[PDB]
Amino acid sequence: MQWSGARALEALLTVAGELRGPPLQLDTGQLLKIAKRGGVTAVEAVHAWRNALTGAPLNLTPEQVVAIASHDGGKQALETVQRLLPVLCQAHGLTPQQVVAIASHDGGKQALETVQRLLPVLCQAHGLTPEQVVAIASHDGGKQALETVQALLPVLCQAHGLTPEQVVAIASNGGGKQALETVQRLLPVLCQAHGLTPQQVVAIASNGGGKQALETVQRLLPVLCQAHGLTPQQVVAIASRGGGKQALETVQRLLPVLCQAHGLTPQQVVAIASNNGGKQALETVQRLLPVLCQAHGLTPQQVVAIASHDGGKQALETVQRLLPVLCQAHGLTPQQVVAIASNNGGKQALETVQRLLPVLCQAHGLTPEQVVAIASNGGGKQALETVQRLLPVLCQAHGLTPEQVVAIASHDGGKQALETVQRLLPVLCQAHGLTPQQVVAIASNGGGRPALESIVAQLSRPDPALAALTNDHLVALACLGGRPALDAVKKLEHHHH
DNA sequence: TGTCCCTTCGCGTCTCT
DNA sequence: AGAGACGCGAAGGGACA
Repeated sequence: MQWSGARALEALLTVAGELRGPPLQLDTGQLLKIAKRGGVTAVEAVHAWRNALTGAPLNLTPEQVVAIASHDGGKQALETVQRLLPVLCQAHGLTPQQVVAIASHDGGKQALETVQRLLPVLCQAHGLTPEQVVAIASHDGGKQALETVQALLPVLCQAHGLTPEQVVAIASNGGGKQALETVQRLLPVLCQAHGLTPQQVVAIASNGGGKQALETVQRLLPVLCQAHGLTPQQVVAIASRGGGKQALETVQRLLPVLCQAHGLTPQQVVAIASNNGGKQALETVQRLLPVLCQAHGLTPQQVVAIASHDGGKQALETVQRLLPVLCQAHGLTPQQVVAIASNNGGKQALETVQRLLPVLCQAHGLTPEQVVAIASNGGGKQALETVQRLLPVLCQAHGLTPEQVVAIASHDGGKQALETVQRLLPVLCQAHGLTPQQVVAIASNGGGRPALESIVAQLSRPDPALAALTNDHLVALACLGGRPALDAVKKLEHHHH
């Protein structure tokens, strides 16, 4: 948007304003979101057929249009969607959301067109479910994954003895075509030579960049075992758990350095690299471990804990940066900050804690101890933000104590629990006669949302299990193990009674 | 410059157990 | 309770027209 022509760009700001206009109603964040990954052709196209997409047969929502648009070749997809959505939904049985899901990717046109062209031959001749075809296609380069699945599924299943589930698992990723081809080539080589169960070979391929990881494993598997004293199992961990090529390479490169000079066990090095962006975590503990754990206060064990997660790099960097301010200015022990950072999205929690500790403690009346409990979970940021937002409405409109709201929030998926309590606490308490503290009890666990959702569905529309269990029982189960422990009981009557 | 494809990395939620 | 699977999606890069 720099150097090609004098004057104009007048037509661009004309449309940019009108998209705030009624059909779509886009905010600033959305427009820039489109502009960035979709380009201007995208922004133009959105405008161009903003009415056509909102009503008509399509009846897409605004956020759906935005989703489709904000990708390389967005214009192309938006067009192909208008054209093919109804035929895919009617003549092949898909939901609109499924069509949108296929479209909301780079090269959406190609995916949509290839789905239409091959959803039958796959479902009929290879016995795949349409869910599975959508899964393969709902990615970048879906056309290629689809096309490759067709070509290699017979060969992979007969010759190399794989389930279709496994082929799908492989293809249902970015660069499936690659992962598939690379497996075909390297399945025999990896199996009889480097001694790996086919299950392990599929494990590795069933991530993004699987081709890389397969190739890199074959190459580096011997080395890492003899020279660096790892097990084949440990090597496969690193390769399958997200690290891929990058992590394997980085392990080789930094295993001696981290063990000898920085004093870690090879167990800990493997734990760190067996993750997404292992490379990043390893390089981030090579530096930063000294200054963290020898000036910034912590023990190696604690540093290994923070790094042994997705985005460990981010966590370490934001710990090192905010450990002083949080300890000093907000009065938290290092042990609390480590707890906050030792989760997925540590960076996000620490930063959110920083900006909301005061707010929660002043305006909403909470101990810091409570805030840290909320923050010391997966998706801490989300809970904190949701607590702030929903604490008042829960306490007033639904009559809960703060201590209850905090208890709900203090689990992985806190946000979801809170939101779901708000939704269902009414219908549960009046229509089916549960008592708030029961509803809170159910919710105050991991998987609290689906626990609730699951417990409602049971009462409102009783299944074969004809009562058998009373309401008070179901609640006990639901607290005991949520949806699993509910589906499990259901599945102890279906073919039974 | 836009479109398509591939790889790497990070965030959030649930379940195993 | 913590570890690990899963889903979702941003971000970065390469190839080609």
